[PDB]
Amino acid sequence: QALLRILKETEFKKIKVLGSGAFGTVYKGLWIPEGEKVKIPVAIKELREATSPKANKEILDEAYVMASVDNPHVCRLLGICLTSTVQLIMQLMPFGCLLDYVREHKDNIGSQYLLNWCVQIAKGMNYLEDRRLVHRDLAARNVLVKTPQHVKITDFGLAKLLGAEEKEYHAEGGKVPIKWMALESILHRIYTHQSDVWSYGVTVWELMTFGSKPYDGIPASEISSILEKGERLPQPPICTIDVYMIMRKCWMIDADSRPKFRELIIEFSKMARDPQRYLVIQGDERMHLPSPTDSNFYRALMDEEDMDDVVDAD
Amino acid sequence: QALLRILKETEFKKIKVLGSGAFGTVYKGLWIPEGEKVKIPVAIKELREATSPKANKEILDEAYVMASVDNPHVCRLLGICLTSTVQLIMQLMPFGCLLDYVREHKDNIGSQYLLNWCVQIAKGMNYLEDRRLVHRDLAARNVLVKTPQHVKITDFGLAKLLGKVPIKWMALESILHRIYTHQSDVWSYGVTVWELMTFGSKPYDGIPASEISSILEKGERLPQPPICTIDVYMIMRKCWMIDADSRPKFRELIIEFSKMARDPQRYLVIQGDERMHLPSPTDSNFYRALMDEEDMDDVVDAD
Ligand SMILES: *CCC(=O)Nc1ccc(OC)c(Nc2cc(-c3[nH]c(CCCO)nc3-c3ccc(F)cc3)ccn2)c1
Ligand SMILES: *CCC(=O)Nc1ccc(OC)c(Nc2cc(-c3[nH]c(CCCO)nc3-c3ccc(F)cc3)ccn2)c1
Ligand SMILES: [Cl-]
Ligand SMILES: [Cl-]
Repeated sequence: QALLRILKETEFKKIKVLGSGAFGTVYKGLWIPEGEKVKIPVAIKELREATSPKANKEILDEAYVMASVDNPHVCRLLGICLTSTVQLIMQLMPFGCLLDYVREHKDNIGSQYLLNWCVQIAKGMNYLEDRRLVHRDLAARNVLVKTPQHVKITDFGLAKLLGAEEKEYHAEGGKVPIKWMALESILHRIYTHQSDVWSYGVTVWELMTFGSKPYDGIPASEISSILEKGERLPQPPICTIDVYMIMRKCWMIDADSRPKFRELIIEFSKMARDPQRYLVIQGDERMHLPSPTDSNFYRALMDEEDMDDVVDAD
Repeated sequence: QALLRILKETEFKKIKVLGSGAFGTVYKGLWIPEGEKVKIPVAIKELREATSPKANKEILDEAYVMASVDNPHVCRLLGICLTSTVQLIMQLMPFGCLLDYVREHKDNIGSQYLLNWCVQIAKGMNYLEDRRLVHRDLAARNVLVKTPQHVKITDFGLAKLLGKVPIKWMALESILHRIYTHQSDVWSYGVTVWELMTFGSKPYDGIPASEISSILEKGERLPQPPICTIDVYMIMRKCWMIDADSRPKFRELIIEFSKMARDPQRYLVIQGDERMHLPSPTDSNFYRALMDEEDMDDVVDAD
């Protein structure tokens, strides 16, 4: 399986730490091809230890699946280093993750960017469902910005790889994303494509609120209770009722009543052709998608892979 | 049209000098998109102050042409900054130019890399000929290494834009009459191949440029490289025929070097060649996904 490069400790080095999450620590790194004089920037995540003593062969098998994804909106695992720690290597995304991007660019994001991001996340998740892969940790922090016009899903399958100890599902601010999880996942560890759809709804809510924390101030131990009582995330100020109803449909108790990712692609694509009808943002008229000139420059410089055209307004 | 972005001085910064040529100084630069927090590496060439400056409308017209090339083996001009100086911006090639690459790798380059580089250069030049574009300064220094498996021609059209003269790469008719054609580009292709097969030797070492037209008229040519079978050397000699129309075509050079690339050790005799193969599919997939995602024809591999 030539899609996963087995790297030795000697051919790459971790430099600047970029962040930390439930799954490990992310570094900006340099790959030094053997026999060459160049240093190639990469992203390295040094994983925390799985909650099970699984063979390196099982770790490699699951890494091969992560290296097999071929879709413009899913990040492909490129390499792995199995020494004392498991280190994953992929292409460096210099714009960061979408959660931090929307927080940092709050007052300058228009409806066309927001709706296209929802389309692209749904396209990537639809591909994962087609591959019979459940993400288990879809969130705005796990959507990466290759360019502001091109986002890609990362960290799929890591939850099942590393697992989580049972106490973390009852702790505060722990490793378990309780506030993104479907009720059936909280209560019974049930993870399906339809529970991914629930997390997609929370992810869209993150984007439409420009990075607000869902259920902020509500203890994680009481999330399952308030969900059972019918409480849900509030309507973001910029969202029309059409957009808010889609999010609410993603959080229905009956998993089979939730939308499908293929349906979400179509609906958000429709709204992207009339963006100001579905999101109300002030000064939206000067927050257009890039001109063809800037798009050509963007692509040739740092994003040469094939991708569907962004959905523009009619 | 929309293929050439006009940049402001404030949105990019030169950080490192990478090299210099007859036309100007090359910098590693950082592009800083307005409103963003990222710094994107780019290559910047600041052109030197010409003695017969061109009009700004003329400069932009040629920059649009340079920005219109769409081929995996020709570098596309991406941006320009037109102030007191002309600055050209394109994607940064971190492996450098092919001339310095083959010199630094003098002792580890295998026959399969050398022959494929000849294939790829011929593919890029054939595209330029398809576009009715004459390069005028093809040389190993003007071939850039995006990956060791993927080289691209740069600096086409700069010679005409700026009106220092690479006599030892030029066809005789270009030396005598300043005639530049696709067939004179073929002559420079022959010298470029000689550079690669000698691992970056200087052509006509010890002969002053003022004497080159004289020795060419006497029938003297660059010698057979030690690693080249006569099959490869005969192609080079055909590129240096006095009659431009008897020289090979770039389309023909693609086919011949591709043919040799399928049995590389038959056509280049290199010491230790039984070690330096092309990357495995694993290593090639890793290279492309990391830094070379553009569409390209696959390498010609030995069968
Ligand atoms: C908000 C989370 C984040 O990743 N921020 C961020 C700041 C600066 C960056 O470069 C200047 C990047 N680039 C990047 C990140 C990742 C990545 N992000 C995560 C989530 C962390 C917390 O949610 N995980 C990864 C990752 C890294 C390496 C792998 F092999 C697999 C997954 C990937 C690529 N580029 C991001
Ligand atoms: C052989 C000369 C050379 O360019 N060496 C080299 C050393 C280090 C590098 O990056 C670490 C690069 N990258 C690169 C170079 C160029 C480029 N090279 C030339 C010719 C120099 C002598 O002929 N001209 C350019 C150039 C730059 C910007 C433009 F708009 C047009 C042409 C381009 C991209 N990356 C090279
Ligand atoms: Cl993480
Ligand atoms: Cl130059």
